[PDB]
Amino acid sequence: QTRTYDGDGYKKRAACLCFRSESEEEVLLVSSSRHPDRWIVPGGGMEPEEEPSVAAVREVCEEAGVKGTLGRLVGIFENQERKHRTYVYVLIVTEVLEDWEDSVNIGRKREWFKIEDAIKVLQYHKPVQASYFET
Ligand SMILES: O=C(N[C@@H]1[C@@H](OP(=O)(O)O)[C@H](OP(=O)(O)O)[C@H](OP(=O)(O)O)[C@H](OP(=O)(O)O)[C@H]1OP(=O)(O)O)C(F)(F)P(=O)(O)O
Repeated sequence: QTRTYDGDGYKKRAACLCFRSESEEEVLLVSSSRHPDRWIVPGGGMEPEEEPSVAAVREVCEEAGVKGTLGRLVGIFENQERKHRTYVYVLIVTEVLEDWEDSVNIGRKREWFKIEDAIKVLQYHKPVQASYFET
């Protein structure tokens, strides 16, 4: 996959907060490839000329094996340490697929979390991802 960058050299990413329902009480996290006992928000790099909302949906299909109704842009989040900029969308999950690309290819796991518990497991390694939930 070709990595893309903003004019200031930050890597362009898109991600979804993948909720079980329109009540947005439970969210899907996925395991880190580099560190499988860590949870992250599914998302990843935008391809050349790829709209952020398209990249967001593609990446959560690839990583989390879900599909659903794309909701609002929550915001654009910089990670100054890692020099990336992430567009973060709400996705209401309508389809949970059992044998998805990163499960098959790299053994990636997924799990539902209550919002408060998602914030807790992201805080240590992924504080910017915890902040996606601050509304
Ligand atoms: O390696 C790092 N983060 C990498 C992602 O790993 P995690 O964010 O899951 O820890 C990795 O995601 P996976 O391949 O593990 O799913 C992918 O992030 P992305 O593909 O979601 O963007 C990759 O980016 P690439 O190297 O561009 O693939 C990221 O590295 P940085 O983009 O340098 O943070 C890190 F920042 F150095 P760490 O301190 O988290 O180890």
